[PDB]
Amino acid sequence: YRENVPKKARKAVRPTKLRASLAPGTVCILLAGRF
RNA sequence: UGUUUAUAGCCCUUGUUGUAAUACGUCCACUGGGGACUGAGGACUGCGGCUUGCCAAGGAUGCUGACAUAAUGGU
Repeated sequence: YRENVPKKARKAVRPTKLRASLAPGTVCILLAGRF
């Protein structure tokens, strides 16, 4: 009807900062899921 | 029992190593994580930052899932 246009959001996507101990080539236990 | 570093050492003062360290107090417009609750508003204006644009700068978005033959919300 009136078509309220949403306001401009100032949320930009930035790369996730993974844990320092999760380097590739690490042996990691799986906590959830089927495995 | 009595004495004065000797076959243990201790206390006091000064020098030195010294601009010693540390604790405590205070400050950082220094910094790295963990947790919880909230997302009001609804074109654009504004104040700013980085450089027409971009931005954490006048209030949340994005990416996915699963599930509807149930979960949620009730009564």
